[PDB]
Order: sequence, then structure tokens, then C-alpha cells
Amino acid sequence: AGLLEGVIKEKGGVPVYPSYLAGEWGGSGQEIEVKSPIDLATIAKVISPSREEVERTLDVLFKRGRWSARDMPGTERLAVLRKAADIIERNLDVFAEVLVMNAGKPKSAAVGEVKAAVDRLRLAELDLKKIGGDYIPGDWTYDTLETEGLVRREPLGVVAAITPFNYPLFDAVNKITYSFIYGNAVVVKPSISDPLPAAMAVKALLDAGFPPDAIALLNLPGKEAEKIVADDRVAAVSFTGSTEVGERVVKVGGVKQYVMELGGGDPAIVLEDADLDLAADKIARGIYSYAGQRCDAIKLVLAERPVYGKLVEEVAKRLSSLRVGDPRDPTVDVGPLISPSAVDEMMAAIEDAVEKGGRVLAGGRRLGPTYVQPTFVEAPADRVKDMVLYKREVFAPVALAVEVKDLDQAIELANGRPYGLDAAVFGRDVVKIRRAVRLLEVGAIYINDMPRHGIGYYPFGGRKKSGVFREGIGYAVEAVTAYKTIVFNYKGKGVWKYE
Amino acid sequence: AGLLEGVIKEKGGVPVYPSYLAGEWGGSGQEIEVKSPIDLATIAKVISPSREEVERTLDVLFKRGRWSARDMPGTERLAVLRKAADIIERNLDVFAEVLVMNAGKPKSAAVGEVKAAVDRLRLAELDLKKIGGDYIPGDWTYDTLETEGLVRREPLGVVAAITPFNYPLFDAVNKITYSFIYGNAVVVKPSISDPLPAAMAVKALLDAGFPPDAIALLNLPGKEAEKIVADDRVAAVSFTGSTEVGERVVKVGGVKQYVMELGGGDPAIVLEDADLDLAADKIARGIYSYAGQRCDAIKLVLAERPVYGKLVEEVAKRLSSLRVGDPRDPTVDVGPLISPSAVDEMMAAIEDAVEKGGRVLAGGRRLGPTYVQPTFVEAPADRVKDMVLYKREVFAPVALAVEVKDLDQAIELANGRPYGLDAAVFGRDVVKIRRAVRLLEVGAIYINDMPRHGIGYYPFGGRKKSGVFREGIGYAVEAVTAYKTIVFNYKGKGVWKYE
Amino acid sequence: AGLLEGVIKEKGGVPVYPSYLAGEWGGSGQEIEVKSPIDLATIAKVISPSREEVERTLDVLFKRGRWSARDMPGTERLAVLRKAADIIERNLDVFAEVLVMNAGKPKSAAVGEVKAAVDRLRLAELDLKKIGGDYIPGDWTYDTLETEGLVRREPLGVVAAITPFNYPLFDAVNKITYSFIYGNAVVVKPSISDPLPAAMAVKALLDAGFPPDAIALLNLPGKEAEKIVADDRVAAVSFTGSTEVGERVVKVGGVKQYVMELGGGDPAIVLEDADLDLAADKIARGIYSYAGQRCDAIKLVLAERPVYGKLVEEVAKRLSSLRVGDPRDPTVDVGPLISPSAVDEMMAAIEDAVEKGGRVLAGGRRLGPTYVQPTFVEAPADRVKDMVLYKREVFAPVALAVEVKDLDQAIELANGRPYGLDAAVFGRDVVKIRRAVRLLEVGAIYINDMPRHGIGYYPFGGRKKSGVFREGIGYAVEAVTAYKTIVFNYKGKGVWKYE
Amino acid sequence: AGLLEGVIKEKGGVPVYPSYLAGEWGGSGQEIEVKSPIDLATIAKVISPSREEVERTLDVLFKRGRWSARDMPGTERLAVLRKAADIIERNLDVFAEVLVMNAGKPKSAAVGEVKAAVDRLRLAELDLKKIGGDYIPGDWTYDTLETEGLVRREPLGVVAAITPFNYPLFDAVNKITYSFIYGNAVVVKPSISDPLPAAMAVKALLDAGFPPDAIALLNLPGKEAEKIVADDRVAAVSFTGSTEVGERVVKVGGVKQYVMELGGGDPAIVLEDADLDLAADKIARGIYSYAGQRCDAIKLVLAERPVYGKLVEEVAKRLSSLRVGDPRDPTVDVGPLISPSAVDEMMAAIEDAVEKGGRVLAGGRRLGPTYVQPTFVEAPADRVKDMVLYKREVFAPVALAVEVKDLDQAIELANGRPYGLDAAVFGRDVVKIRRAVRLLEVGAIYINDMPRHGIGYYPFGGRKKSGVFREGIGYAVEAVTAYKTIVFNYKGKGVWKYE
Ligand code: NA
Ligand code: NA
Ligand code: NA
Ligand code: NA
Repeated sequence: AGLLEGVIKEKGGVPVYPSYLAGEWGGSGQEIEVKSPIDLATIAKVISPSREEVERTLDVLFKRGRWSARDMPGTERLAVLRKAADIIERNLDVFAEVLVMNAGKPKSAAVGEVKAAVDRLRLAELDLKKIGGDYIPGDWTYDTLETEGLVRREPLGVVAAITPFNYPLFDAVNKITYSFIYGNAVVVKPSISDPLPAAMAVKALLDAGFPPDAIALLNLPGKEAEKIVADDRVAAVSFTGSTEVGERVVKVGGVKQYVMELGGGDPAIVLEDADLDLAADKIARGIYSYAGQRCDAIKLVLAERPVYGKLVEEVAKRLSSLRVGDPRDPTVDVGPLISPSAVDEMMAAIEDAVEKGGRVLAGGRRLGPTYVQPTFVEAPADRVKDMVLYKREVFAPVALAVEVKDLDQAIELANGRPYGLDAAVFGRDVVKIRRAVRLLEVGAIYINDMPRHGIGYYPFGGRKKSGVFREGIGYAVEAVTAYKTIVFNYKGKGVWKYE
Repeated sequence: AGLLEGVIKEKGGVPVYPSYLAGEWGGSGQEIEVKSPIDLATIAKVISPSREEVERTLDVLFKRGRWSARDMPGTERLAVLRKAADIIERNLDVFAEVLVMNAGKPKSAAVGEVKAAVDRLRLAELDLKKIGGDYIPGDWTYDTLETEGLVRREPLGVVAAITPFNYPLFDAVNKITYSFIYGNAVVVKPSISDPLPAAMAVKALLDAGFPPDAIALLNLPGKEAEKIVADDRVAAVSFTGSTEVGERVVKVGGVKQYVMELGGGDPAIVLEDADLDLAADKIARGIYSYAGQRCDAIKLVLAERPVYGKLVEEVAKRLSSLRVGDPRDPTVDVGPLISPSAVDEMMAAIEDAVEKGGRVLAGGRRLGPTYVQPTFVEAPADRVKDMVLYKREVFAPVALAVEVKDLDQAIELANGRPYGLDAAVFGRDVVKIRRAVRLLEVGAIYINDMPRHGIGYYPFGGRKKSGVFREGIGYAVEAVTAYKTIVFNYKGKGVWKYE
Repeated sequence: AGLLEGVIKEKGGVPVYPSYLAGEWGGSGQEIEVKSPIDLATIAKVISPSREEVERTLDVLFKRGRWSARDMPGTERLAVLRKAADIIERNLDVFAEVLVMNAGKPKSAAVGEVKAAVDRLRLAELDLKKIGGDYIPGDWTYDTLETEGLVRREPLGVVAAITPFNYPLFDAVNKITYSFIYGNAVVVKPSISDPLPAAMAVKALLDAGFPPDAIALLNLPGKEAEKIVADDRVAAVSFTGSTEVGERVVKVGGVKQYVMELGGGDPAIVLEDADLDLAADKIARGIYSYAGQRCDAIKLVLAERPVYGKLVEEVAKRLSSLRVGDPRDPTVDVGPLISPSAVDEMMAAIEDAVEKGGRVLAGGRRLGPTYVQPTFVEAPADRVKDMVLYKREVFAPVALAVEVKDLDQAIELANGRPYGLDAAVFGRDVVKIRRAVRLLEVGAIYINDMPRHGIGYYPFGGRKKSGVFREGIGYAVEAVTAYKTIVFNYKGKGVWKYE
Repeated sequence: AGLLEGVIKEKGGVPVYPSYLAGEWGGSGQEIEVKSPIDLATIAKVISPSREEVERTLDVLFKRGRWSARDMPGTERLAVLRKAADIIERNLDVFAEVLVMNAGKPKSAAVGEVKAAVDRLRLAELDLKKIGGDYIPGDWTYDTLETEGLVRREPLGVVAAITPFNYPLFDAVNKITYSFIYGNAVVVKPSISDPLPAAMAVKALLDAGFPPDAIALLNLPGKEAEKIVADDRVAAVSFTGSTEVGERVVKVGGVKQYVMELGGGDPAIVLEDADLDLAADKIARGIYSYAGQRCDAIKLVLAERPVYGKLVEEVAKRLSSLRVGDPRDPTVDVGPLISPSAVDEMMAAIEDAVEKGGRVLAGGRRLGPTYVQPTFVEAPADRVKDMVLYKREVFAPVALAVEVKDLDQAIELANGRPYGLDAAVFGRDVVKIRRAVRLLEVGAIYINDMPRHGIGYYPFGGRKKSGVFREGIGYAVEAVTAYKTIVFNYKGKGVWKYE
């Protein structure tokens, strides 16, 4: 019900969400169950499109969508987005309810995500800061005399937005927003794990006036989405997911523009002059938020000798005093993980750390097929690098703690992981901070705060295995737009008199 | 001899060019013959590196090269490039001689390329126009209050520069220049068809002081270079080549930053109010320069009814009055094509056009295993789209001529090819010009001039199958650099008093 | 009444508008009559502040205003402006009614101005496009090695906004908007000729939440405002007025930042290939809008031989078929001029043109102390330069028409006036257009349209006697902000290792 | 002699330097003596131009100069500057010798200035970073639909460069460089106190090929230069001088573009966590360099309680151990002040500080009509604000030392002076540093280093009485260039289909 009135089919017993085929909601492919991590129960089904429908949708997006999106002036695109924001905002509780149930996200976090989606849509005007073009005069080279250049951006056409499970609502809205604001049509492919919030977002956009043939929502499972990525009518792919799937995406897509936010964890470094209360507080939150299911979840804590004790102590106190349970109790801090499978990996990873000399300082206990206590494992620097928790990203609420002699060792250990998304540094000395900033191989460094992307007010993205390019208000334009250069020739035409 | 004194080995009978392994010239892999299109004779050999040497080179570039390049301040990097420019300039005739012989490039064109390489090195200071960073204040959102961002660029590390056969000298110098100026180390992989100019360029850079462990030159043939592209220590790949190899490159490399200049041809449009003398002159040159072996060679001419006759007439007069022969005679305009194989394709492509209703207006005659007359084939709009010359890029001096009723038909036919590098439009009416600019799906549009990239004073690159991203003074920084965001948190620290 | 409920004093017989003294509405200086050009009748009075009140107001703005404005975060400043927009929009008819009566502006134009003010306030987010700062790395010079710079903008403090009579509402709103958005406090000094719309605007801003001690509205007459300009607490002066008063303003103010939009007229050039219907239509409107009382009113028409006849004919037909009368009749096109004095000058200027060989092609007849027919005077190029209509700006609906042989003569005659605000060029040939663009000495050139500033979507401002600097969304920041450079020194501190 | 071979007239007994009148060296006005502060002896004479010659020069610069400068392509302007750099560099000792003798500058400092001039000329390519223009699409507002804007910069025409006595060489070269690089003609008016270095610079530029009618050098004394400033052919004035003369300059010039670097002193703040050795060293140098005759000379030292003792102690030790004498001895650190008059003021200012409770910690002794020991006066915060050394800028090597309780008091005392050029802050805590950066009302803040403008690698300029606008590589373009906006109208012309 709600804004999905005539869309959802109460076929049989559970609500059946159809795909949006660039013009009409529908689909005639396999139906698929959508379960909740809260009780492993089926809360709905989605109709995936048949091959012919994928083909027809791409064809519409390309032959008509590109033009409907592009030929709608920017001032109107903004109105559409602002209206969509209004719709989502008045249906807030419902968007939040679905996030909590479908994603297992605590209530406060679920409401935060909806408010992020709304703000993002409402602030699309800020993305215009990187809208101008360039005028290049040609008299700075004899070869270009009496010549002139104009460099401006142009939408690419059809952008494929592939979305992960941890921000089913925000990610779809964000990617649709920055792709559409510049004149592109968009194909959204949400995680089949929790595709419902995307369906709600798309409908809200359509109600707001989004060109009906300029957007599609295909509930394709995993490798079925490869048909979209590899298609030549898809000029760009905005992907947020795991390193491994990202690799597969580029290998299937070949030459195209890409933005790959591949996550991995984030290390946090605490210097001897850091505000330890702030640090402990921020680091604990970074470790457990949404049960560590955040691309930028803190996975490693490095603190200099003289504060390692206090710091680790506080973070552990904070972590163990956390109420775990059903996401609905505004009291609960940590809800469930997306699947029993994820919890298995977390547990196997903790034993590994212990087997290699690691000691659990907090948590450690599993609580159910999809429930676990946020864990903090102490580890000696001379053995941490071979531990799974270090070498890999265990998508769960678990982090390593490691005492270090100085900044160089912290930086070294921090750079030792295969990832490079963000890093956090707590301290006050400008020199040490500047050195850390220069040497940490990451897309972003958070000084005296936990890494938090929010609506992308500041650009962020990966280095190393964390991906390529950036998302963010303004910067995202680089991934879904292409330059168009115009060279004017006035050689010998009397505009300039030798200059 | 020359600057390659102690490098080249006059082993046996022909000069043997070794690879540069990031520290020492050498190699212990298969030797390979380098023939000249001028007489299909072997003019030298190159020593390809063994697998272990490729491995060791990448290891040096990554563990040491990145730091030697990066830790050399920009002011010094510029001195290195300026010195290298001086060396190449004093050895001009020799660089030119080798281009003429190894690439089959006419003398004037060969000298032009050397002068381009020199200018590019000497003008590296202009690439600094896109060097600054961004300061983002945080008070424009409640969520970011008392926060602040700094966005700056950083070198990626090791850049793989894969080079084509048509600009063996300039392309290596260009790619090395923009990669090195920002602090990256570089692995150059020239076309095994004519790798000698690259060898000469690298040596000149080394003599100039280029960090010896920050550059490598591997004479690997085709698929052997895949080891480099697929390696995780290679953070970026700057490729100029064919659409098909480019696709393979991304599929092997996976997630990384890329700049793919994939060529394809360029269409030129002539409006009824164009200066026909200028148009005919510029279009003819665009059709035959370097025997059409230019990513931006004109391959299709579209002219409105009232001028189609004169225009086509003039271009044909100009084309047929062209002296073909040995590149050395400053008299010769068109030298040979890179291989008998290329000429075969051109011929088979001309018959195809004729078989489908096409009529040769100039040229058509083959002159030897690697020699041909630049050809101009007339064709009816209602049949051109199925001709090979239209559907594909025949890398040779051949173009189609097609009469059209108006601009919309010109634009339509122009956009009908699978490529989108540049396009040229001759005319004077601002409205018609503006419409053409908006609707031509290409990286660049040249108004009243033939498409010419030169040293990249203006950015250029492809749309559609012509590739992704741009090269050019300043813009190239986007392909070999990554953003680094720094977020400062002063929440509640008294810097701001609620703002 | 209305939003001025408890503000306006119905003292005696006419409404008495007090000044806003940065905290409280009031004033104890001479009261001054505000008459309407429609019937020379007194429609209200304004209370000018006493010297002590001017002094106290400046003191409040400086000691408190700067901080209230600055310490209110930008996100909130935007909310204030958006709210103010809403208030003005719902009180539209009333704002329009007051413009029509107080300024003598036709109804449609009056409504257009109110809608401009509203849009300007509502679009303050676009001014953020020029908000970022610059990060300057220091390794491009040996002298700056291991050094770094950050360049950001800062509000200046107290900005004096001096407003003209022709856009009593919009100009106050525009200047307040761009000054306040960056954190400055503002002192508005409207034309004592029609200060009422400003009073209404300020009240709306205050109702919206504008920091009460960060704004002032002083109804000071002419030279009384010099006390404000010359005061050291006023860091900038944004002035739109006549060349002569502007000169006096700088001479009194001394060293400070300035934006001087000094008007003067605009010449329009018509080439032989122009769309004459469009040209005649646009030029006629440029000549008469608001009875030529626009900084950018067309005052000179130059058309090439082959179209001069038709062009001049059409513009004259259009001008003479204009209904002149009371601004209220949505039928009336031209209302009255601001004062009998202005009409006198227009008449004396027309005789002068006739005496020097000029011939009236339309209008010429005076209709009352403040009413006149829009006039079009033909003139020979060899005598126009000595005519008052050419040498000076006659603020009224009157323009000269001059036949010319070619573009160079048009450009020459156009540049012959002492002003340089905008110019218009109608034609289609890119070369001729480009030449005109390069050689016209003006702040802006309108191709195929009459000069129209609108809300400043495009920056505009003068050259020559038309003033200095620009207004416009984004660009205005340069006049009310100052750079702040921060240089960090890490020499020998181990951040960089020689680079 | 030297490059001034046929220029200087050995008339009578001393060399007679004529003015350069935009075409020919000469002049027929009063001759004026140029004395040296080293021995108050006359070392040369300059011929000031007659009124008719000033008039003729301005006329040439305006009617021809603007075009010679502008019509010389930028690539050539750069060659001219690079050649001029070469000439000055080979004549280094001579340029230095003249600075030492004419300005009284120590040898090392004199050589530093010449090397600055050379680097500035040679690095003019960096000024191109702020050369591009802007392309503004019009579909973000209904009012601008099917419209488009291009914003580019244009030279203003004739720039008046008025130079101070403390950098007779560099300032002339800097101002000429940034004015000329963008296409302006320039009128240099050096301090009549030491105009010789400017004469040498101009000649070098002319020898290098600088358009002979695009530059002038008028040896006009003080108020005689007002004729230039007030002239309408002078579109901009770049002034570096005292606050009082700057004020007079704007009041005479009226509306025009200005860059006023008005100096005043700089305060330096030392926090409890500063490297005191670095601080003492840098602050001492800031206090005495060139005998404090630097716009950015440190005039006030504020140090927090816990380090005030050590800090003040060290700076005093360093100051008193300074060798004062003839600028030639590479041993001498401090040469003479520009005039006996300046030393008088310094002495009267020191007594004033003592009379108001101040205590001399170093220096204090006068050594001759133009010689003095660099002085450091201790003072209680509760009495410093009324001391001349605080309230005014005593152009000499003298600074106040004041102990303070915390940062807020330092900032408060620092902001208490009427000037706002730069400030220095030594410390390591990021929060305290950030607060100081936000609250210091100055054009620039130097963290952990003395304020030093160098060649302007980082922009710098004043706030408060220190002036308006900035100089610096790139930024200077704002003072000698104007925007030119071009608005294209395609309404209803079929370029866009409603967008
Ligand atoms: Na592909
Ligand atoms: Na890979
Ligand atoms: Na003043
Ligand atoms: Na003046």
C-alpha cells in the first residue's frame, strides 16, 4: 500500500513487487523471495524481468530515455527531485519501517537514511558547483594562434546504477540523483536481498514527474545483471559493492566510465595527544554502526603506547555495554547481520585471530543465526598482519586493536591492509597530522572523527582495492558525464591581428 | 649510435635495442625484428624481457619508483622534462630519421612529431593549471556544521603507458610527461611494430635526470603486455590503440583508472555557407595525412546539396594531384602504410563500397605491398550505411563522400558510425553550428578546420566506441591522479560559535 | 498596512515610513516627502536618521552585526532568504502596487521586478558555485619547498548598499542577498525618490529571521549618505547609480572594495544577415522598456546599408504604435519618467540632434510634465558623434539610428560613446560575431537579443565610464568578500623527503 | 654604463637617468637628485617629464600601447619576459650593486631581490593557471532557457604601476609582469627616492622586445604622479605604498580597478607548544630584515605566559648580536634606513613606549643620521595599546613584546592594531591554530614561519588599513583584467527542444 497502491500485487499471501520497465510496472520472469534478517521470514517477492523485457527496457532507455531526461531542462529536473523529496518525507515512517524490516537496520539509523535520501534530493542544486565549462584562449602557443577552445560537460546517456544491500534506499536515490541531474537516463539494479526501498524510491520519483521512459528498476539477481553491464547502450556504471563483484563488473563491461566504491574497512589511528574520550566514543560507533555493515566501518585501531591502555579500555567498555536485539526497540543499538552466512564468517575470523595470538576484549559471543555481539580483539603488531581480520574485510561488527610505538608504525600497519577507503586520525599536532595525511593511502582521512560519508557533502572513494573515482555532491558529475571540446578556427579571418 | 651509444648492441649485423628495466638497460627474452614499411626490411631488433624481468621491473617501479618520482619535487621534475626537451631537440634529425624509416612517416610529418614531443615536454608547466585543490567549508548543511574539507590530488603510483604505432615518439613522450609531472612512475610499452623512437625518448629522459628506478620500457609483444595491465601494482593504464585491443585491456585489467583513446574515424560536414576552398583544402589533408593512419583521419564527407558538387570536385582534384612514394623526398606527400595487411583491407573495403553502389572519385589504385593512392569514394546516402568504409574504420587514406539535403541528415549520418572521436563542421551560421555542436556525439568538434590534436592544447578523447576520458594539457591529470579528501572536525571545539 | 503593520505611522494624513536602525525601526531626523511620478502627488514620507542615529547604527552593525551575520551558519542564512522569498511572494500584488505607484513602473514590469526579487532570494544556493577555496602545493619552486597554501574567502564585515530609483525593490534585495549570503552585515541606502519598496523588503527579511542587528535601512538624502560611505567600519560599497555620483562615492570612500554599476546606454548593431523581425522587436523593447530608465536601455542603433531601411522602419512602426499613459492599465506600455526634470532633458536633447542634422522617425512629442512618447531619431554618421544623445546618456526612451557601411564602422561608432556596459549584435556569421565580441569595449555582449540583466544569471558590469566589477549570481562574491591566505611551514619537519 | 649604455647621460659629474616616454628615452622637466642612505651623497639624477610629455606619453600608451601589448600573442609575451629574465640575470652583480647603494639594502638581500625579479619573469607561465574562462549553460532557470553564457577575461588597457622605495627592483618587475602578461600597456612610476633599479629593469625589458610604445617610466615626484592616476586613460592602478598615500591615490583616481598593498606591520603569536628555537629565529629575522623596512615586518610579539620568558630572551639575544654597518660587508646584517627622518621617528617612538611603561630589551641606541640598532621593547598588555609603536607603523627595525594569558588575548591584541596584512602563529595544536586562523583579521596567516611574500607564490594583501585586493602569481589577474560576458540567444531556434 501507500504510494505503491496500484503497483504491488497482493498475489496469494505476500506482497509482490514488480520491476519498472521504463514506462510500465511489470515483468514476466521468475518471482523471487525477499526475506528479513530479523526473522529469516519472507516479507515479499519481486518479479524479475525476462530477457526480452531487459532487452526492451534498455532499448527504450536508449532510444527515448536519454532524450526525455536530457530534453527536460535542468530547472525542471530540480523541481522533480524536490517534489520526490517531499513525497518521501511525508511517507517517512513507511520508508523507515521497510528499511528496518528488510535491511535489519535499527530504527534511528533507518530514519537517518530516509532523511539522508530526502536531503540529497533537496540539495541537488549544490551539484551545480561543478557545472560550468572552460574557455581556453589559443594565443599561448604559435601552433594554436587565432584558435579558441570551449570545454563543457555532456550527459553520457544511459547510466547503470548497481546497488548494495547496506543502503538500499539512499544509494538508489543518490545514484539516480547525480545521474539524472546532468541529463542521463538511469537503470537501477538493487541488491535482490532488499530491493523494496528502491521500488518505493522509484515510484516516488515517477509520481514527482521523472520522465517515465528515462528510468528502469530491474530486480535481476547477481549474474543476471551482467546483461545490463555488458550492453553497449549502457555508457556508465556506478557500482557500490564488494571488491570481487566490482572486478567482475569491469571485466564484463569492458570500456565505459566507472565509479567503483568497493569498501573494505577503515583503520583508525590514535596519537598520544588525542582527546581519548572523543576517540573512544567515535571509534566505538565506527566499529558497531549498523552492525559494522558499512563500507567505512572501523576494522583496526592503532594507538601509541602511552594511551593504548585507556583507549582500548574505553572502547571495550562502550562496546560491551551495547544492547543487541530487534531493530525496532529505540533502545536496541545493534540489530542483526544480513545473513547467517555473514555471522559464520565473523566467528571463524575471530577464532583465527585468537589462534594467532589474539585476545578478545569485548563481545565474541554469537547470539543467533543472524545475531552477534560487536567484537574487539587485541593483537600484537608482530602477528596481526597474518590474521584474517586484518588481511580481509569481515563485513560485521568486529575490529582489531594493536599497540604501536609511533606514528610511522601506525601508518605502516594502516597501509598494510589491501584496502584504502578512509582512515581516521585522532590527535592535535599539525606536523604529525600532516604526515599521516600525506602517507595514508586512502581516498579520505577524517581528522578527530569517525569516517562518515553522510550525503556526500565531501567527496569520498577508494584507493588500492577499495575502488576507483568519487561520489559526492559535485564530484559525481565526473562519472556520469563526458567532456565535449569545441575548437573554433579564425586563422587569417581578421579577428586577431597576429595574436 | 648517438644518445644510444652504450645502449644499442651491434650484435651480428643489425642494431639490437634492449628494454629498460627500471635501473639498467637489458633483457634476456626473445629478440624481435623491427621492419620498415618503406621496404619491408629488418632495420633492428629489440630484446623483450623475460617473465622474471617483467616481475622484477614492476617490483622496482612499485617499491622504489613511486617514491623516486613522488619525492622529486615538481620544480625538479619540470627541469628534468625541460632538459629532455633540449636533448631531443639537438638530436632532431636523428629522431626524425628514425620515425621516417621505422614508421614510414613523410619527412615533414616526422619532423613535426619530434617538434611536438619537444614542445610537450617544454610546456609541462601549463599542466599545472589544473593542479590546485578545493577547500569546502561545512556550514551549508546542519550535518556538517563546524566541519571542513580539503580536496587535493595525489599520484596513483605506477602508470602503464601502452602506445600505438602511428605516433611512436610523441605518444610515449606525452604519456610519460603527464604521468610523471604529477609524481607517478611509468611503464612504457610501445608498439612492437616501431619501438625504437620510444627507446630514444626514454634514454633522453634518463640522460636528463629522470629517476632511474621510476621508468621502464618493456618491448613486449601484444598479449605479453597483459601481464603488466593485469598486475595490481599498476594503478592506471593510459592506452591509445584500436577499439578491440582497448576492450581486451580493460577486461584483463579489471578495476583501475583508464584513459582509452580508441580512434575510429571522423566525419566532416560542409554547410552551404562554408568557405569551400578552405573546406576542400582542410578535408583533403584530413583524408590523407600520414596515409590516413591518424585516430582522427577524416573518413566521411557530408555536404549539403548546393555545394556538394564543387566541394567533392576540389577534394578529388587535390587528392589525385598527390605525389606518392618514399617518405624521404620532401616532395612526397604520402608514404607507405604500416603493413601489406593494412593495404589489403583498404582495397577489399573499396570494392565493397563499389559493389554497394559506390563510385571512386579519386585514387583507387594500389601501388605496392604497402603503397596505395589516397582514395575518395562517392556514395548515395540510401546505401552508405551498409558499406564497410562506413561501418568500420579502415586505417588507411580512404573516405566516403555523401550528398545530403540538410544539417539534420548530415548529423544523422555522422552519428550513424559506431565511433565518436571528433567531427568537423565548415560553415558560418551560428545557429546551425550550435545545433551541430549539441547533437554530434563526439569528444570534440572542429569548427572550420580539420580535426587536429597537436600537442593536446585542447582536450580530446572519445564517445561511443572511440573510448573514454581525455588527454590534453591539464586534463590528463584526471587519468593518472586520484583525489584525497581530508575532513577536519572542530565540532564543539570553539572555532565557530554556532556556524 | 500589511507586513508593515506596526511599522508605518499614519501620522497626520500620509503614511510615514521610518528608517530601520539595526534593531529598532525609528529615527528622529527630518521627515521627507515621497512623490509619485504618476501624478506628482505626495504618497508618503520617510524619517531620515539623525547624525547620532547614523553613528549608533554603524556602531551596532560593526560591533554586533558582523558577528550575527557571520555566526549564523550558511544553511540558516539560506533558510532566512527562502522564507523572505515566500513572504514577498504572498504579498506580491502589494509589492507590485507600490512599485507602480512609487516608481511609475507599468504593472507587468512591476510584477516582473517582484518576481525577480523572489527568484533571486530563492536561488541564493547558486551563488555557492564560487564558494570553494584553493589548495596550493608548494613544491613547484625551490623557495617554497615543504610549504603549502590554502586560499579561502571571508566576509569583509559591513557592506554599504546604495540603490538607484529604477529598481527600488530588486536592487535592494539583490545587494542584500549577495552581501548576506557570505556573512556580511548590510546598510541599505535606497534612493530617497522611492525608498518604500526597500522598507517593505527589509521588513520581510526581518520577519524571516534576518539577524536584527545585521541590517539597517537609512533614508538619507543624497550627500547625507556620504557619512556612511566615508566611514571606516564600511568595508565595501555596492553602488548602482550615475557615473557622476559613483565618482563622488569613490572619492569620499577612499580605499575599500567597490562594485560600481554606472549604466550609460547600450548600442545595438544589426548585420545584413540578421533576422530583422527579431531585431526590430528586441531593439524596440530595449529602447522603451520602463520608458528607457534602464542602465542597459538601447540608445543607439547601427545597421548595415542593406537592412538599415527595413530595420529602422519596423522599429519606428513598433515604437509609434505604443500606448502611453497610466502604468496601471495592463494596456499601457509606457508610463511616466521619474521627474519633469528628466523629460526636459530628453526634449532639449532631441532638438539638439535635429539642429545637428537629425530627423525624428517616431515619437518626439511631450505629453505632460512627466510623460513623453518614446523617440527614435535618424542621424548621419558624420554628425552623430557631436549630438548630446550620443555623447551623453539621456535617461529616457530615446535612441539614435545610424546607417553604416560595415561592421568596423558599427564597432567604431559603438565604441565612440564614453560608456561600456553592454552591446547587442544581431546576425548569424560566426566570424563577424567573434570580431564584434573581441572589439566592443563593454562588460557584456548580447548576441541576437536585447541586453537584459534579469536576476544576474550571467554576470554583467561596466567598462569605461560604465563602472567597475560585476554583479551576478556567484560573481558578486568578489565585491563583498576578501581572500584569506594560510601558509603552512613544514620545512625540515619530515612530512616530505626533499619534495 | 652596462645595458644603459646610450641611455644614461654623464652630464656634468653624476650619471643622469632620463624617463622612458613610450618610444624614446628622454624628458625636459626638472632634474632630480638621487641620494644613497649609505652616505647621504648624490649618486645620480633623474629627468622628470614635463606636463606635455606626460600627456603625450599617456596618449601613446592609450592609442598605441594597448594594441601593441594586446596584439602581441601571449606565447610571445612570455618569450619577452623570459629574455628579460636572462638579461637581468647576467647583469646580476650590477643590479645588486645598485640596490645596495641606492636602497641601502644589505648585499645578500639585494642579490635575493634580483633573483626574485628574475624568477618572477621566468615563472610568468604559472600566472596562466587563472587564465581560463567560464561556460554557463542556461537551462537552470526558465527565464534563461535556450540561452548560454561565456565569461572570459580581457586586459583593461593602460595600468599605472606606482612603486614604493623598499623593493625598487622587484615591485616594478612584478607589476609590469602581471599587467603585461594579460595584454595591458604599463606606466611605471617608481619612488623618486630610488628610481634607478626600475630604469634598469625597463631597459632590460625593451632590449628583450617589450612593445616600445606599450611601456613608460616617468620619474615624477609625489603629487606630480597624480596627473597619471586621475587620467581616464589609466584603467587601473597597482599601488604599494603607505596607507595615507594610498588613500590619496583612490581619492584622486575615482572609479577604476585598484590593488592597494598598504603594509602596516605584522603581529606574531607564540603558543605554549611552539618550537621556541624556530620561533625566536624566525621572529628576530621578521623584526630586522632590511632594517624592518618591509610591509610585513614583525612589529609585535605576543607569547603565552609559560614561554614568554624564553622566547623574548632568545629574540633579544639574537637581535643584540647583530652586526650593523655598511650594506656591502657580507658580514653586516643591518644596513641604514632610507632617511634620517625615518630614524627620528623610530627614536621618538621608543621613548614614547618607555614613557608609557615600556622597557627596552635590546637595541635602543641610534648610530648615525640613518643608522640604528634593531630594537625590542617589552610592554605590559594593559598599556601597550596607547603606545605609538602599537597604534602606528614605525617603518624601522623595532617591535613590541607583550606577555599574554591565552590565545584569545593574543588574537585580541593582534586585531587591536589598525592594520591587517599578515600575522604569524607558532604552535602545533590544530584547534588553537584553526581558531587563530579564523579570528585574525588579516590577508594572510603564516603558520610556524615568519611572514614572507617572496615572489608571490601565495597570494597576499591587506584587510583593514593594510589595503584591498591581492598580488600573487595568478591572483594579480583580477586587478588588471575585466570580465567580458557573452550571452547567446537561441530561443526558439531549434537547438534545444524545450531544455
Ligand atoms: Na563493453
Ligand atoms: Na585487476
Ligand atoms: Na576611506
Ligand atoms: Na577618475
